[PDB]
Amino acid sequence: IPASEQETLVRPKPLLLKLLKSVGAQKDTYTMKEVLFYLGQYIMTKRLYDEKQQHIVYCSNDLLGDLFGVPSFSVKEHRKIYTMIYRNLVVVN
Ligand SMILES: COc1ncc(-c2nc3c(n2C(C)C)[C@H](c2ccc(Cl)cc2)N(c2cc(Cl)cn(C)c2=O)C3=O)c(OC)n1
Ligand SMILES: [Cl-]
Repeated sequence: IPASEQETLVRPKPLLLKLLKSVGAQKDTYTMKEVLFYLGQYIMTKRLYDEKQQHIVYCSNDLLGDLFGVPSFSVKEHRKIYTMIYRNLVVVN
């Protein structure tokens, strides 16, 4: 994964935008750096990870699960995370 990935400018689809609005200000275009941070903040604040197994996010009982299409995932699975995120946005140039 290149460092340039974080510079990608994106327009969230409605479900992603809904989630983002619960953790950050509503603007039209976000960087991937922004999207990752806000989704990360969402996971941390809502305690969707378990303190006894801190790499795994459980989202079966959360909007995030609908966003990503999985009951759980590992925060270490970066390629997978980017794919899950990408399906919820449009890239802009
Ligand atoms: C409890 O302590 C504890 N500490 C730390 C983490 C944690 N590790 C990581 C993350 N976090 C949180 C901000 C969620 C964060 C992340 C952000 C958004 C999502 Cl959708 C999923 C994970 N991420 C990254 C993934 C990618 Cl693809 C790129 N980049 C740049 C990352 O940084 C990680 O590698 C964590 O996760 C539960 N829990
Ligand atoms: Cl929810």
